[PDB]
Amino acid sequence: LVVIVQADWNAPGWY
Repeated sequence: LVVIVQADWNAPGWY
């Protein structure tokens, strides 16, 4: 949901 670290559910980052 953030932008750093791989990519979360909706955003291009976990952190």
